[PDB]
Amino acid sequence: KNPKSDKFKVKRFHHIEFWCGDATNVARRFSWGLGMRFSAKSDLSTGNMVHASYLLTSGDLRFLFTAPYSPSLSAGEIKPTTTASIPSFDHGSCRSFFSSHGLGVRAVAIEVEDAESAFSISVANGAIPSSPPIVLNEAVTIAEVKLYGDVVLRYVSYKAEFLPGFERVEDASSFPLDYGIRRLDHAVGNVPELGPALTYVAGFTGFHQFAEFSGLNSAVLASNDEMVLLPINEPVHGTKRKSQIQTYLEHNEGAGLQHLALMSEDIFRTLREMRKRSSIGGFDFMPSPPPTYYQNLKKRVGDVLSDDQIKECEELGILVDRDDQGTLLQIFTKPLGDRPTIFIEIIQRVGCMMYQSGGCGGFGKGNFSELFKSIEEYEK
Amino acid sequence: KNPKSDKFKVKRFHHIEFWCGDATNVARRFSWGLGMRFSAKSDLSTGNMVHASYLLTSGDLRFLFTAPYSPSLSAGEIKPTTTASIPSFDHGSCRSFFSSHGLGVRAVAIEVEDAESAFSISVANGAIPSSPPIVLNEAVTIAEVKLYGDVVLRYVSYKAEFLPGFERVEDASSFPLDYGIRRLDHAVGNVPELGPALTYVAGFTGFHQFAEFSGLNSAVLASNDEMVLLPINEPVHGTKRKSQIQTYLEHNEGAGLQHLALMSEDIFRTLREMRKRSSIGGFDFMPSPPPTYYQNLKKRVGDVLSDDQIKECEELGILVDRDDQGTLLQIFTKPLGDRPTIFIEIIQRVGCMMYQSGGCGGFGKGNFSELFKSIEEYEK
Ligand SMILES: Cc1cc(-n2c(=O)c3cc(Cl)c(C(=O)C4=C(O)CCCC4=O)cc3n(C)c2=O)n(C)n1
Ligand SMILES: Cc1cc(-n2c(=O)c3cc(Cl)c(C(=O)C4=C(O)CCCC4=O)cc3n(C)c2=O)n(C)n1
Ligand SMILES: [Co+2]
Ligand SMILES: [Co+2]
Repeated sequence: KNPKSDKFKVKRFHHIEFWCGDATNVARRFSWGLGMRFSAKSDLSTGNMVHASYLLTSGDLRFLFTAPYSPSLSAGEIKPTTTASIPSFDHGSCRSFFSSHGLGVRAVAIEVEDAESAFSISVANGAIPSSPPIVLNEAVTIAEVKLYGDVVLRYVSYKAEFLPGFERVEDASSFPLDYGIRRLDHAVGNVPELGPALTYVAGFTGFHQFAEFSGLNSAVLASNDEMVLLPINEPVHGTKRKSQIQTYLEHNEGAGLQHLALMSEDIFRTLREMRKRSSIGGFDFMPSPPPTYYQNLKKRVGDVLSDDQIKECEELGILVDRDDQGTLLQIFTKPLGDRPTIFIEIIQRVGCMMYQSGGCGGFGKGNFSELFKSIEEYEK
Repeated sequence: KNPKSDKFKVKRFHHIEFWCGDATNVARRFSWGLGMRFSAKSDLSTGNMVHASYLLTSGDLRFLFTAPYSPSLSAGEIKPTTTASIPSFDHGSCRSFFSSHGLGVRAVAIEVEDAESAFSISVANGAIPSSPPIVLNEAVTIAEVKLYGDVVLRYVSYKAEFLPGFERVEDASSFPLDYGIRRLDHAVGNVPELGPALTYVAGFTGFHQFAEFSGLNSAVLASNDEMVLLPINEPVHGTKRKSQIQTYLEHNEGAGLQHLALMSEDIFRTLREMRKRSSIGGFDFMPSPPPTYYQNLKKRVGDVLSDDQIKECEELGILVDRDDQGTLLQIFTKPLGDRPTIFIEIIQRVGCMMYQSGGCGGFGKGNFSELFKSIEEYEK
């Protein structure tokens, strides 16, 4: 069921912002590992004395990487005279975030019709304000409320290219890498307690629970057209294997964003390209599932993928799950940084065509039991 | 003249340690951009609950990248019970260093006969102690004294592979990249005042002044065989163009390491390989000198390089300088991180064969006047 209860008009995911200590090195690593192009910048070369911010793009996906400069560069400025292109930025907040959590997502940004109204209605419905609405160059309005931990939900609205104060990057420095990644599919948070977190977020957004079909319980909030998907996990304590959610919470120093799922238009091409670069600066992937796994997929998705393609999943280590209206191809990276916290999922969805409706195939929770049983069968 | 006044036996540069906020992303970027292999690690997977440290190697060059974990992971430990593989490490020092300077070199490490004796003699001769000698696994001794700013000189001695507590990296994760870089040639510091800095360092090491042949005055300290070379710069104020040393000091929040010079066995191959990767995750280089420059090199080094090779310097943007016993090929990267502070030099030296003696060709200070005059001639 979809009651369409959004308390304000939401459009799509807009960008994800990482808070870093050195934006350059993280952005260059991500660009090479994921096949994203350098498209915009705001830094010393553009007059920004406060923070260095670099934008990577692939299809509709926008990754922003931001780090603070020395506060001494901007000590004469006041908020009305700031050279920061993102007015919510604060040196102390950013250094406290990175020293506390290490590399991670600070903002999940969604585009809305009216960011000032979204902020007002959100806070009137229980949202804890983070940064009030500010209008940038009479063109864009941005506002921020708390989502979970030190992660914020950022509203962006345009009257009528990223943000004012950002410059398009030189053609020479902008190499057109592309491994087929096209858009953000969902962004997932880990919290100690699921109930209060859902009640809080669903309370100020009006997002509804998206129904689906080990180590965690979770629930998915979705916007009216179910294109903005915000799952949340909590641990389950007292099992044989320690919950990966609890491990996250300890190493992250509390709640925060667990994974980003990026939609590919050709998950085979994406994973061939990413795996080619794993040991030369890119991303490592989860251990591949036992042979027994792929020996059972024919009996479960043999109607959607040919024998050639299931052996292509074989090589790349892709997992496949199936709901009632669609099928889901998915694979997970190892953690993106030093700590066992944030990672990335690559996905492709098959079915549910009207365009494709959101969440087609679910989030792969059937692969929990399938992988467990398959580990046992390979042992035998 | 070389008085050979070293107060203790010094061998060679051993490693350079960068203090980072995320060691993984910096190390992966550097490995791809410079062609260095992942050879050793100390982190959660090796039992280190304190810091993540990754070692890159190319020839004899060793780059170490270290970042702190959450202090909560090791809150029960005391120094006698520590799981840190580098006992000098301190969470607060590391976070204070990175928030103050951003990405930069924390330690310049040289191998000595006896690190405990080097420390004692150094401090008896004015060195400010940083970390007393500690013997690791009855096998290696390390000790640290202050060099300039928050950079330390690290003594390492072996009784008889990097350090105890580090593990060799898996063959699958260790891809054998190599662009021809072979060893560290010199490591250069920027200070506000040259006199007191030289007096301090020469005072506790016995290093002597290595003689050579705009915006700075500098001086080079050298060990007995002149294989450990430690230049130091200060600004010259009151010129037309603002001194790059003063710019460094402002953006770095004071003194620190300015550049690392890496010797290549084939600087043409190194720069073809590095420039191929500049826009796909590697390093950018200085703007190439005007055409008039290469139109004058035949008249100055035409005896050492052929017309084919001088036009090969043409393409790659290599500079060439010449002293009285040797010739120097050199080129500079853009800054390695967000701030206009640390950069890298690639060099190759020609001449002075007995093996090659150190400093053969100097440090390129003749290229200052040559580039100025060449900019004028291209304007004409
Ligand atoms: C190996 C191996 C591998 C897995 N494993 C996982 O850990 C695993 C962890 C996560 Cl966070 C997700 C996931 O994407 C998801 C959402 O986006 C929303 C609701 C919560 C949720 O689960 C899927 C996983 N899948 C499919 C999987 O197969 N297991 C259990 N063992
Ligand atoms: C363009 C352009 C380009 C340069 N330029 C520089 O900035 C420049 C800056 C430095 Cl720090 C060095 C250098 O390596 C060096 C030492 O290692 C020890 C003593 C101090 C010293 O100078 C060489 C440079 N060279 C050759 C050069 O050509 N100028 C002046 N203009
Ligand atoms: Co997911
Ligand atoms: Co130099």
